[PDB]
Amino acid sequence: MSGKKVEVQVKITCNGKTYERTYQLYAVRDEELKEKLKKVLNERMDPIKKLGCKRVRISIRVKHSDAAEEKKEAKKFAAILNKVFAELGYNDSNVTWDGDTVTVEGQLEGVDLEHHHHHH
Repeated sequence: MSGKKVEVQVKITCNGKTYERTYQLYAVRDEELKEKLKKVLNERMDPIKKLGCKRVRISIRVKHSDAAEEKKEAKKFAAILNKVFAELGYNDSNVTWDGDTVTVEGQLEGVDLEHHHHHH
């Protein structure tokens, strides 16, 4: 049945206030883990959309199943998170990878309603 378990720590800062929690994601398919990541990301963004934060920074740390596995597993999971980011509306220029941790930055249309529209 189901595959390996990953622990995902999501840390988001808005208005100088940090919301952080570590989650256990146990899935059978890669696709199941992806939608689980989406649910966790939405969960951390739920009170943050109510705040309408002009800009937020999210750092996500992933637990690797073993030490030797880390290099291949980081790249393997990296595809999983990058696909989730692209499925949620985050750009490649908004995602920065550093080892076992990926930091994604973004803005909400709450306080700042002046969305950057393409030049006409």
